[PDB]
Amino acid sequence: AISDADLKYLRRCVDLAREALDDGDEPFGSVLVDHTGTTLFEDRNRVKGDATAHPEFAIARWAARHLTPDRRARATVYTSGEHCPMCAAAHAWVGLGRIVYATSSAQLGGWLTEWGAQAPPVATLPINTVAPGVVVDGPAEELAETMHNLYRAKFGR
Amino acid sequence: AISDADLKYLRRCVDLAREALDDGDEPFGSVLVDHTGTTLFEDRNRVKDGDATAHPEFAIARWAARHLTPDRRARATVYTSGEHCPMCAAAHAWVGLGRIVYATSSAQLGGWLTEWGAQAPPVATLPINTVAPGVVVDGPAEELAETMHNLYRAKFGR
Ligand SMILES: Nc1ncnc(=O)[nH]1
Ligand SMILES: Nc1ncnc(=O)[nH]1
Ligand SMILES: [Zn+2]
Ligand SMILES: [Zn+2]
Repeated sequence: AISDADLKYLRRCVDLAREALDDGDEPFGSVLVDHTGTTLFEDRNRVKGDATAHPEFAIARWAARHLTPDRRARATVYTSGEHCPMCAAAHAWVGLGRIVYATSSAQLGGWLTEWGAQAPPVATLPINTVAPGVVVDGPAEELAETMHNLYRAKFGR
Repeated sequence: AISDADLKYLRRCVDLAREALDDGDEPFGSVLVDHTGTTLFEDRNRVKDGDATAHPEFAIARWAARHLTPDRRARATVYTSGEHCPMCAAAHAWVGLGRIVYATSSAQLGGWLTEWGAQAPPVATLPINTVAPGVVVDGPAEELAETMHNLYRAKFGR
């Protein structure tokens, strides 16, 4: 179950990943959405400061800065690509709720290997390995090609 | 590979974890040190003020990228009272910092929390090398095990 509504948000994350790519950054987009449906915060990759400038992390801090603990747990975080261990840990520490992702990090690491790309210094661990009690849906089969192409644009070799 | 020199820094991290506790935070201290032996940055836990991600090992990771060069970062070592959590280990690896030395492991911490009937943290107690495979990791320090058991107990046994 990835709902027709979820898809709407994952597509938006993909738009944001595109946006990041066009500005010279890595293609990752993420979106914070309250239990109501109102979209509270949108972000994308900004590595062109530290290599840690991931949207999913920036949401985690925004979630702590402006929401109450009860709100956070009722929120959902959509993302173009599955949270990396930094981002999943952060999500769990601030006690955010659901995660939905369009491609897995399994998908991504496979494709990097295909392109002979530098295997990242952080392991492509599933979210549930890092944050065991988070509810996780993903990946989305409809967006797999789209993301494969997006990732290729930045990591193909 | 806990050298005498390393211990000096781990004791300093413990002092910092104590400073955090006293001020009403969780007892975690960490210290950034260049090859030269000059201590570039010191920090401790700051989660009371509101944010559960306010870990000193992460704050070093960002300080390391804003203020050093990549070659200096790999050159550097990060000491910590308690083994880096997955957030912090990942951050360390992303910014390409070098060695990590830790006084207690997370295996130690989780085993105590269970000993005290404490709630497990929402993030799993993964070794650093599970998250950041190519980081050089020394720790734990037998001399500081009792000290940290008691410190952790003070916050997480009550
Ligand atoms: N999941 C993830 N890995 C790497 N960079 C990111 O922005 N996100
Ligand atoms: N590693 C770690 N766990 C919890 N709090 C911290 O400041 N650090
Ligand atoms: Zn991440
Ligand atoms: Zn941490």
